[PDB]
Amino acid sequence: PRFLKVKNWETEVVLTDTLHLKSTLETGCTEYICMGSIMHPSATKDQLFPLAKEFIDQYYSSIKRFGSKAHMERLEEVNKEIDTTSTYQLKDTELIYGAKHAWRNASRCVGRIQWSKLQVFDARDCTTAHGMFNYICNHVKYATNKGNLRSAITIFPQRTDGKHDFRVWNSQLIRYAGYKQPDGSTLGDPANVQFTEICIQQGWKPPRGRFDVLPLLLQANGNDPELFQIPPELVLEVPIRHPKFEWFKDLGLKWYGLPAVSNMLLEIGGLEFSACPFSGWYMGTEIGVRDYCDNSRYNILEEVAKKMNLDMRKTSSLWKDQALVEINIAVLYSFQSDKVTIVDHHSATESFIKHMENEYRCRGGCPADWVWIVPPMSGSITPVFHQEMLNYRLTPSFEYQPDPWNTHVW
Amino acid sequence: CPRFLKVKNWETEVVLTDTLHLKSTLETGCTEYICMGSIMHPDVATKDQLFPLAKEFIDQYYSSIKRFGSKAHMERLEEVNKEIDTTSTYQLKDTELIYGAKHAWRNASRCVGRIQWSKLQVFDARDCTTAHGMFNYICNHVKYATNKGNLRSAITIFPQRTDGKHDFRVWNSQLIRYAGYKQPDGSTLGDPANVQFTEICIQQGWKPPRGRFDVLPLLLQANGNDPELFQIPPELVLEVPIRHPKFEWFKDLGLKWYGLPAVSNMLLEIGGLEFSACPFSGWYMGTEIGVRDYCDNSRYNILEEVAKKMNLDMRKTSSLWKDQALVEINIAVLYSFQSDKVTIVDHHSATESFIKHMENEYRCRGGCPADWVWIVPPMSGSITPVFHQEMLNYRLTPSFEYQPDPWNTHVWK
Ligand code: HEM
Ligand code: HEM
Ligand SMILES: CN[C@H](C)Cc1cc(C#N)cc(OCc2ccc3c(C)cc(N)nc3c2)c1
Ligand SMILES: CN[C@H](C)Cc1cc(C#N)cc(OCc2ccc3c(C)cc(N)nc3c2)c1
Ligand SMILES: C[C@H](O)[C@H](O)[C@H]1CNc2nc(N)[nH]c(=O)c2N1
Ligand SMILES: C[C@H](O)[C@H](O)[C@H]1CNc2nc(N)[nH]c(=O)c2N1
Ligand SMILES: [Zn+2]
Repeated sequence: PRFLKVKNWETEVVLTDTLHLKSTLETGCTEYICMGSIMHPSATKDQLFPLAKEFIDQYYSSIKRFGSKAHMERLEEVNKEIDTTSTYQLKDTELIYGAKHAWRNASRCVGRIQWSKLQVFDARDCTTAHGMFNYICNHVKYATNKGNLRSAITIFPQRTDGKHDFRVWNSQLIRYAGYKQPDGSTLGDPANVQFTEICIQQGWKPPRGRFDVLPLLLQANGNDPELFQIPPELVLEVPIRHPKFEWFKDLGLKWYGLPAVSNMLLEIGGLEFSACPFSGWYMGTEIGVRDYCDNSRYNILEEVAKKMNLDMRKTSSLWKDQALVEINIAVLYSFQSDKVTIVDHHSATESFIKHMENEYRCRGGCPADWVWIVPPMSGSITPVFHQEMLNYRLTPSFEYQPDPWNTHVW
Repeated sequence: CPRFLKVKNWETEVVLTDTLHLKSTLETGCTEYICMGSIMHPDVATKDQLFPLAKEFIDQYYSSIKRFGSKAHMERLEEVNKEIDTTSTYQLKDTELIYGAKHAWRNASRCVGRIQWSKLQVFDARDCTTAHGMFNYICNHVKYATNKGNLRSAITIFPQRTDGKHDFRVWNSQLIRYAGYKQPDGSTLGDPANVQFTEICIQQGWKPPRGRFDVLPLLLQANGNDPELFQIPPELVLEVPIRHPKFEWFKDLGLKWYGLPAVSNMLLEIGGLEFSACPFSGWYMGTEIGVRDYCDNSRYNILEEVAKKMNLDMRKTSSLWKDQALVEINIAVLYSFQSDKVTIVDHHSATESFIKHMENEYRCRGGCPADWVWIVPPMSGSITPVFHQEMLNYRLTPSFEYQPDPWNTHVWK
């Protein structure tokens, strides 16, 4: 149960971790087996109050009021409410503190230097899918801000008995449709083919193009989900072009400005918010390496290398690698030219090392998942590659949850 | 622990089941509440300690040759037991030594090249007694492994540790490496990673040429005596000058690298026995030279100079001038080796072979320990098939282990 050191082998800087001692949730590893590359490893009144007490305790600790009259009174209030209702409600201040800290605690996010600038929208009074649609339209408009993107989260009512869950069925608020072709191939985004069929089956008339914006599929109070169209003037998009290669715009690529993840679960003090879409801005490689060049995604490396007239017969010509750099140059140039906020992996990994040093200084550690933090291209020439990291699970947190079409009954 | 563990590939959705993890021996550094997978590294054995370790190994060996529980198995068990009982150690048979060495490689979770494990040439040097003899064994290893550019994997194994005061060591970190010299003005000539060992060699009497690519001498310790200096015959050191298929000016940078990667500071552990000197070698993956040796800030650090000759905009990072230069460098390295007919493999081919190897191991062995943090290549990660592969890491014996630098522990005579 020591203090653990972490070393940077580029700078020989050595930080000391004490924060991991405060961890409670399990990571998935054992003393004999490490599972750090597994993507997803492995209530009632009775267990609810201790989880509530822990969270209330660290909140009043954070505002230098630990043991105050207010603190004592809030604990008493919460006990009486779990007693008589089998749950409790967060104060507005607590809700904001809780959401900011779930971002702060997200081991896999390289963008956490921004964690305390998070705009929190409280949607806990929502009762229908129409009201969900309204709240989501306001979120998108605020976060987009005509290209000057601002970080935000919208929080719908918490889970009760499990039969009345609020869910956003989309995995992101803005995504493109994908279509299984008669000839076996895929049109549009292949990552979204299943969701697209669910939408068509629900009455959505598909334009059947490469970049059709999906409709929102929204579930309130455990009812059947309902389809809504996002007003097109709210969806900001960027035509992808290349600063040197004139032919690149002829490829006809484009992407949306706003990354907004909508299928995770937010956990604060034992309460579960099953619908809580949150958004920031992109790191270029999320679009240019993964979205465009994954074999199971848009997979455009082949066409681009052809236009570059590269030798594609042998792998050792690194034609895949040259074409990759060029696509990511194009993505960054396009966003920047249209004044839409974006960060490159060099600048982002720099910021994160600075953030780590901040957190060790003021908090005594920073949980970090090397497997996800290091970018999907040019790893070792970014500073995070050579940085030792410790990974552990703090709460409040964001968690994975099951796709609602596996659980729902109509 | 559960009997079955599942890993998924997120690109192909293929799912594999691991049972081999039940045979795991030592700790990893992780716990239920913390993971240390990105940490680089997370007085002899007694009789009572050594008995069960030898038995475990002997059982493993006779099981592998399909003679488990045989008369010969039970006699070997008895022979080893008496030997430990009356000498506090024992000696491996030649067959057992060869099996152990091959399986230390097979068990190396950080090696992407393990599809080759069963083809290792093993050189028994347990009769060695002096540093001159160590030099002779090491020269023969280098000549055999190099094979005029058609490289062949090999290990040479010197006598095991006894009381700890008589260790055999190769003080070099690799058999072939270039010198580094710290200048009075703070700059470095040669390879910065080797400044310390170079200073030690100079102190022991080496007269340095003081250039950019000077092959270091061997510093060899036998039977616990003070180490001795030997120059490797230059004709045994195969090198490759680096050029580019398209940029004529790339040859003007004056770069070269050596053909044979041969790690010499690790310890080999078999059945509880410790071989502190065990140099082993294979051939290079391009990125090892092209990305790390050349482009690490604390190494030769040539990105800026290449970027200038490519005439890239270097004032903004978001122009990805670094990423562009890195690719061309790695292109030139692969091109030069192939042109000179020296064995080398690109990271695409290597990772693809490793996925095939890993699936075959899951099927015939019930698993394959692997360290994602080291297996995934230092450039273009997500467009290689290992990026999307879930892996399990655990430690099997026989194994290769880290050990302290010898100058920190050695008692000078
Ligand atoms: C502000 C700019 C941000 C940037 C540049 C950024 C960057 C990233 C990247 C690149 C990833 C890995 C994504 C992937 O490879 O799939 C990630 C993960 C993640 N982000 Fe951030 N992010 C930002 C903001 C936020 C915000 C505002 C939140 C929440 C309020 C957040 C929560 C998370 C979580 C929970 C993960 C891990 C998801 C998982 O475990 O699957 N991020 N981030
Ligand atoms: C035959 C071609 C081989 C290739 C292409 C290969 C490839 C690699 C690479 C790229 C690494 C990571 C290097 C680094 O980043 O420092 C590595 C690590 C390693 N290899 Fe291999 N290897 C080969 C042969 C061998 C052989 C013959 C042995 C032993 C008999 C071996 C044992 C190891 C060990 C023990 C490590 C990890 C060392 C550590 O933990 O620091 N390899 N290999
Ligand atoms: C195929 N690989 C899958 C998509 C991995 C993944 C799964 C889930 C979920 N559920 C959620 C994920 O979210 C990543 C994420 C989350 C939030 C982000 C924000 C707020 C900004 C940003 N630039 N990227 C993000 C990236 C990722
Ligand atoms: C700065 N990072 C350091 C050098 C990591 C490292 C340490 C040690 C040791 N001791 C040994 C190491 O060996 C890596 C290795 C070992 C064997 C190899 C073989 C046999 C072939 C090959 N192509 N690469 C290897 C690479 C690496
Ligand atoms: C901090 C991190 O664990 C360290 O830099 C590792 C990462 N992965 C690596 N992977 C390989 N193949 N070789 C290395 O030297 C390293 N260094
Ligand atoms: C198997 C492996 O864990 C999986 O492919 C991970 C690897 N690292 C990643 N890192 C990021 N940032 N995003 C990812 O989706 C993944 N995928
Ligand atoms: Zn682990």
